[PDB]
Amino acid sequence: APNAKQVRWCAISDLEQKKCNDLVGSCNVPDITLVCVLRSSTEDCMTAIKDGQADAMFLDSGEVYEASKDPYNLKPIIAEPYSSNRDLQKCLKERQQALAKKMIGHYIPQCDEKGNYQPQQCHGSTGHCWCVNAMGEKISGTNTPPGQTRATCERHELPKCLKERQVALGFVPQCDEKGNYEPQQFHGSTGYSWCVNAIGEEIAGTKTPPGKIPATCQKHDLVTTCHYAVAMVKKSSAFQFNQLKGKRSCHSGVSKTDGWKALVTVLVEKKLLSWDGPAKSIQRAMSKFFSVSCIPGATQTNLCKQCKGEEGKNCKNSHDEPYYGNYGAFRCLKEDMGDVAFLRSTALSDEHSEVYELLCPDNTRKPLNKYKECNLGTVPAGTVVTRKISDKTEDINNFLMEAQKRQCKLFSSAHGKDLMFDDSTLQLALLSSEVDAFLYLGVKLFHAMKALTGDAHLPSKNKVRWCTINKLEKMKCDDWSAVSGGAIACTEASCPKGCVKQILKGEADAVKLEVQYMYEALMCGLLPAVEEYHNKDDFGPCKTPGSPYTDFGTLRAVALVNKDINWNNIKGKKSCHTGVGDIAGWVIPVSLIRRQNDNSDIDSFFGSCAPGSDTKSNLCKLCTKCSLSDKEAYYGNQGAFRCLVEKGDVAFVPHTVVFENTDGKNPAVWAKNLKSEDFELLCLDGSRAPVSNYKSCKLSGIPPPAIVTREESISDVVRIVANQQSLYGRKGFEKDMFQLFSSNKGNNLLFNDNTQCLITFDRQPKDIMEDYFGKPYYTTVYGASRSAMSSELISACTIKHCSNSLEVLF
Repeated sequence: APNAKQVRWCAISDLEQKKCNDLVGSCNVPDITLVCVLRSSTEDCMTAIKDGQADAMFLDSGEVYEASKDPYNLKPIIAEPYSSNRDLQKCLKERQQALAKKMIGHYIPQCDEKGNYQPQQCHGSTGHCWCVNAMGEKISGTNTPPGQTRATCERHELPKCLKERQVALGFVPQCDEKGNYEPQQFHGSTGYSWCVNAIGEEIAGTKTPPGKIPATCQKHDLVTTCHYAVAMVKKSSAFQFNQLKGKRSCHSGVSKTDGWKALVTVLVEKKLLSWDGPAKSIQRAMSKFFSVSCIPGATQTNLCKQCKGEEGKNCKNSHDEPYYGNYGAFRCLKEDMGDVAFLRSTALSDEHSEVYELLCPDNTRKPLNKYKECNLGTVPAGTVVTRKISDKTEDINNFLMEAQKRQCKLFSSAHGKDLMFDDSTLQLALLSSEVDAFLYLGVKLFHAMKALTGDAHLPSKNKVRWCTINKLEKMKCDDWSAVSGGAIACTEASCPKGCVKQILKGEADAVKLEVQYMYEALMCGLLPAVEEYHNKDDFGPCKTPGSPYTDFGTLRAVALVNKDINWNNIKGKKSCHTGVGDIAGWVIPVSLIRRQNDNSDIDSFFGSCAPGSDTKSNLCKLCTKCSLSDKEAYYGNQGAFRCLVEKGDVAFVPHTVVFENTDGKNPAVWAKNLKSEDFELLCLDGSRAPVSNYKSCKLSGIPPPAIVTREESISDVVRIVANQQSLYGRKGFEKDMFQLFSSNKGNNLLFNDNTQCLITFDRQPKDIMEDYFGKPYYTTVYGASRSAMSSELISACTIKHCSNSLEVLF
């Protein structure tokens, strides 16, 4: 026992502890010992993990929000991945995953030299073969046994969007770099803009003429194998959905979506459940809605009267209650202890079609196989949770991954169904450490959960909650709030993206974002209310807002070089950059190069000092060394210009850099004998220009910093910002009380200190991505696509659209 680790799994029932103790014996994972801690309910297992008495458990997706709060403070870490229409390199990953399993004779996907699925797939140990599309999905009916004539497989790899950009050039849709439909479509000849499904089908009520502001189009992902909450009834009964009041019911549990929450949402929407807002209880109204029921975990007696558990176990969130869970709820319906069962579609099977049918919110009934048309909503997968502090996440993940490779019986047991995990689970994958309850559920589901538990917040129309990113920003905001007359409040986040999440969560209202964060924020539906105006010379727009402007103060990214050089002979040259993350030094030039060649600039291109790269890549030679820090003398605008003068003659820098050190402003030894005439810049033609021609001899201009907010909060934010700006800041009536654009607490806190003022963003009848970024920046950096970058935040702002398979795209 040197590096011997313990993973304590919390079991809520005797049946779960039996299955868990089976895995302690039958499952040998090297260096990780499994321990089974027994509690009496779901809630007590959550408390045990919060107390450090257990490490992990599986929770229904409807329990994730409440688990993230006191008195539990748990966080999802491991969950079943879904098959998406945006999975890349799927055959290669599935082949690697299948080869990692410690078993002989299992199906291992076969890929070609490019990593595509081979159109024919075979299970080697059995001799069966079948056909397959680009996503590895079996073409229906093509499975043949050994010794039978095989189905001839075609390549089924052309996506739907690209096969309709050809039946046009022989309305032309806009497609991904991977052939997926873009969420926003623009008709090139009629000027219309509308929003499209994940299959490219038009969303109702989104078309706009050229003179109108386009609709707000959310990203979509086509996903397969969705489970649903359904109302299951016997065919011998006669009541419809709007006659549930007074009936006997049975639910999987009070905290699950398949047994609660989904039903409560539908009852409220259909106006069948009479109940005032939360804090005025949902259980009280439900206890008056149903006559007598079994709802495990319920605190009203009549909602527990139909439960069958023995004393001490009756109505518990535990398999010790025989009617708990999806199969327990069906059992209660079967034994006629209730008139209707609320459970997940996974509990349905064709053997129940003789006696059972589905109660639809349509006030109609349908067979079980119509559950995709007769349901109370989708139910996302459950997840393994642990403490937010994530002290044991590594050990928990290592055990489950190793247990899955070694074919341990994780997702089945002779003792019962849905023990420890959902039996329907096929695999468990580790989630990003960034993932919390908000990211896992997504923005829409999170707010539905937030509203159901009574934590919903309706912000003031007259107060703006400003999000800060550090203690210095919090102090300046506090100074701002103290003089704002109740118009400004302050919240705290760790970083700009944390502020973006708070705004989406309804915990904050506004934050200033640099350009690097605007792509994710605009993806999630946020909009810029006001922008930083930086024209130090012209002040007209700042004293009468709404008056036109000539230059917004935008920085312009230039290539600066006394020698011969043009944009076309840049390859194999001594070029430096301010940093790998900086926008002018790295983002825009690399985007130009990687579009005029095929994506190899990690110095298989150039010669080049670009800090923040591999220790001795070809980069860090012209640059202890090559650090994203002041300790590298070639970092920043001042840096990488010391390169331009000393080590090589080409620099990727903003237009301001030369004026900062030309004509003698930066002593040292080198930096005050150069002239503004000694350095000139390279245009995109290949010509040269004087360094003040940066407004024409430019690679690109970078958009200004924007204060973002929700769409519904826009009008109130600009009006409060405008009112507050007239009072405080540059040339304000009471600016001796407070300053917006400077502070004794620090520099560049809430806004950049060199900001002249804040100008209200005026939305043009164009795509919001091009409206803020500008088409030169949008096309060069993101390819004018909504799929150029992916993150956990963008995924949480993506609508999951279900489908029986992905074959609709081929």
